[PDB]
Amino acid sequence: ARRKEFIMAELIQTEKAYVRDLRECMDTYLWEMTSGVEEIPPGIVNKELIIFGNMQEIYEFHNNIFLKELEKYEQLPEDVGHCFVTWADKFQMYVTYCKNKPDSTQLILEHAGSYFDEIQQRHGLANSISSYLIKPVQRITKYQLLLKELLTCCEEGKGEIKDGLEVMLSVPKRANDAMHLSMLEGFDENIESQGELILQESFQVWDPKTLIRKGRERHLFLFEMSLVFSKEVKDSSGRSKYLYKSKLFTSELGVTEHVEGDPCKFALWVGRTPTSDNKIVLKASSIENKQDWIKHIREVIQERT
Repeated sequence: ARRKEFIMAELIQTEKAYVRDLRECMDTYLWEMTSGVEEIPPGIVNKELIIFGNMQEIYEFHNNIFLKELEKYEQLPEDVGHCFVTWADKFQMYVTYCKNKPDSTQLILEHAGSYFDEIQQRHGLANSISSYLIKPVQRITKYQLLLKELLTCCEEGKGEIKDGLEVMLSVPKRANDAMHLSMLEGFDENIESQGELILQESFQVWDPKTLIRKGRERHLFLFEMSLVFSKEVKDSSGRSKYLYKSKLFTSELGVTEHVEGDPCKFALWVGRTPTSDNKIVLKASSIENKQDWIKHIREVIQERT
């Protein structure tokens, strides 16, 4: 219980430091951009929303809700996992922040010049803007680290510690999934209408529709309402994009786990009956990847039927 106390105390102390840091970042760098009288390099003029992402939304969540929620567990460390599960929906704002991070970094690197560095020097600030902008990303990692530490000294399956850790691990994962989704080209359909993106991954796929039947690489996006097939292609400089190919409705999906001759293969079909004209065979990169997809596909099929 001594190690648990050190962890809980650090969780709360660093939460206070985090809230203070976001506040200072907005009161200095952000304020200067929105109310300052300094020359803003045209490349970043009034583009604060891109530079700072939704930092204000994140600050309000921790300052109005999360620190207070964590403090309720100041003397109940083994049960703090519940906080993360309970407020999981709020943590979706971190997916938004992390998704935007690459753009912010680039807008600064190519159009900011020494604008922020000069603000730092003139105001005698300890933290550079880059040091502040990475804090929300680092905060999710810190939560993962603290929850993992609690797992080493808590009863298996209690206090939602593992469930809370999973919420924290899913955040960077969903941000990465969204980055790949942003590479999909040619899907002329509302993305929001597909429901939430659950998984995205590359597979070797055998299609009954191609002129020549063979395993071809395809990058799949499993949404709550549909499974989208796309093909990764690269341009001259090696930049990848995914060309939209087709889409199956999850409510109509059927899955076959075992395919003779390759433990990494599984099959999908649509409608009541599988036929040589509708059966798709997929080869995953590993048995673990195959099992994860089978699990999630079975889940969307169950939800939609």
